Amino acid sequence: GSSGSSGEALDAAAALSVAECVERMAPTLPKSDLNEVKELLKTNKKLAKMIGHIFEMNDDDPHKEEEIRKYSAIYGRFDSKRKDGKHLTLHELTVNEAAAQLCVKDNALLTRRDELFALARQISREVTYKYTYRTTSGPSSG
Repeated sequence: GSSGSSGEALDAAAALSVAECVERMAPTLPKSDLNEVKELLKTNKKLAKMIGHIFEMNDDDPHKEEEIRKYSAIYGRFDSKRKDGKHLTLHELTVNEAAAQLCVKDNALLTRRDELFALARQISREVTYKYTYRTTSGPSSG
């Protein structure tokens, strides 16, 4: 059952744009009713077993990020098999973390695929828009 995971996806500079953008939208973004979704879990089963334990769990738990980061997948996968590798190229790599970071602050987003699918794409295109710094306090000779 598995052995060695992959390396790195995004860059150190690219990841910053995702964490800085997700943290800037959080404040303006509204919160989700945790008490409401709670009762929904006891009523359902697939949702309770899928990402229900995460709702009941705490916030300051290393296991939480491990459960969300793993579940937070729209393009990439969570298992390397065969000699294949056609899933992530560059854009999808950003959409993964772009949404994984949102699921953290918004545990409810885990259920909303359409919403999270539109949010991740927002940051995914933003990072691709710009790249590296051109000038700084004027010209740049070198």
